[PDB]
Amino acid sequence: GSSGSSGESEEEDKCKPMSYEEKRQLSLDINKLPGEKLGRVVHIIQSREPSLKNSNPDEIEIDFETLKPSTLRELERYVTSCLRKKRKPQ
Repeated sequence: GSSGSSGESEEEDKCKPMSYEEKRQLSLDINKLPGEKLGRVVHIIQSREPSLKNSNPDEIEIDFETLKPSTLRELERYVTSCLRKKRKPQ
């Protein structure tokens, strides 16, 4: 309006790039998932690919080579929060 301002850290950290090693490491942890938990991985790509949101989970190949860095960061969270977690209960 008559005034405005910026400086929010959201825009500068939207999604960092993903190296070949990141994409490969993510594949290893994905390969450790049980069948009933692996079919949830494909749904993460549908959350980024509207072009894949009407395809079968068994007809969607995971091409780290065509997918966006942001997609991989979401997938990485799923595995790292499945195989591990951050809680210190009492």
